[PDB]
This record gives sequence, structure tokens and C-alpha cells, in this order.
Amino acid sequence: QTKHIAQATVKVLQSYLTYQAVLRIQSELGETNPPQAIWLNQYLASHSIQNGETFLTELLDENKELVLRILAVREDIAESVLDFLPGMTRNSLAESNIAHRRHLLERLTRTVAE
Amino acid sequence: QTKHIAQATVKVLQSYLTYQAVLRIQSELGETNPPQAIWLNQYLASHSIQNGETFLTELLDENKELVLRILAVREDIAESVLDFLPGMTRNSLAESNIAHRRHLLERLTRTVAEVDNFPSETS
Repeated sequence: QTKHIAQATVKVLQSYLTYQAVLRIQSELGETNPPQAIWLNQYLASHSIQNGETFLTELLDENKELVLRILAVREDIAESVLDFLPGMTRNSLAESNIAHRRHLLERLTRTVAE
Repeated sequence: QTKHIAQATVKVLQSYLTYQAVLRIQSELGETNPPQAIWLNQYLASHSIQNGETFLTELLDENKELVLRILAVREDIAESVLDFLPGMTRNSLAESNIAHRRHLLERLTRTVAEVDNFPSETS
């Protein structure tokens, strides 16, 4: 179970970083080469980015340059971010738990107080 | 920008982990309380879990105990997995580069044949 969930989570994470990389590049092209910026937007409109790898594999047959730029920027994002995720996520989980627990108590308290 | 991307990535992970927790819980209910297992399943079908936080918040109105069960199991899964993600993601990224590089080489190979046989594609 654990291994399989970890692997599944890594795919989701990588795909999210792929999308994050695509946004950065939408920006960059939104100055440099608007002809390619408009093209990328149209490409996104009809090609899902939910599976980053499938998205990249099909793009590579259509615009290899974009894919390489996406791969490079995704590397920069990954490296700037990966090592913070365990801690930041633990902090967010702890805060989530305290919040739902507080809401849950407010509910029982009202529902017991009358 | 980096901090904002990290913050957003955290929300995505947290929600994914709450989805995973909901599934583990619904399977455990499968033998423990089959009526509650079909109920959770149907609740999942009609309520989006793409934001795990609002999912849990709405669930509170229907079942307080279940929310806590989901939170606790979500912690189990997170602790079992979080520390592996940096390393495994780097491996997965290296593996993606190998696959795309291979694919680029396959395109290059086809272009060399087009050049060698110009304007024909092969032979």
C-alpha cells in the first residue's frame, strides 16, 4: 500500500510541477514571442495537462523546443521547492487538524448548550 | 514566486492525501459497517474532494466521527510518505528526462533519414 501511494503521489506532484512550469513559460512568451504564447494557450485548450508526462510526450512531436524549455523550468521549480514540502505540508496538516477540531467542538457545544 | 508555488503545491498534496485517506477508510468500512461503506462511497460521488479542506468541512454537518477518522488516517498516510517525496520525485524527474531524450533521439533519427534520402522519407 504505502509504496504504491507514494508512487501515485509522486505522479500527481510531478504533473503539478509540469503545469507550474507551463504557466511560467506562458508568462515568458507573453513578452518574448506572443505568436508562440497564443499557440501554447490554444494547445492547452485541447490537450490535458493532468498527466504531465503524456502531455509532454505528445507536445514533443509538435514543438520540441517548448518541451525542452518546460523540462528545464520544471527542474528549477522542483529544486527550489521539493525539500520544503515535507515540513510545509506537516505544518499545514497540523493547522488543518486544529481548525476542523475547533469547528467540530463549536458544533457539539451549540448542539449541547440549547 | 517560489514561496507561492510551494504553498500551492502543499494544498494539492494535502487534498490528494485526504482523498487517499477517504479511500482507505471506505475500504475498512467494507467489512466493519457495509451500510456506512456504501454511504461514504455515494457521498464521495456527489461531493468534490479536489479541495480536501472544504470536503471535510461539509462532511462535518453529516458525520463528525467520520471527519476525525479521515483526519487521523490522513496523518498516517502523510507520515508514511512525506519524507520519501523529495527523493522519489527527483528519481521520477530523472526518469522522465531519459524517456523524453530517447523520444527526441527517435525524431532526430527520422530527420537524418529525411536528409539522407531528401525529399523522400526513407529507403
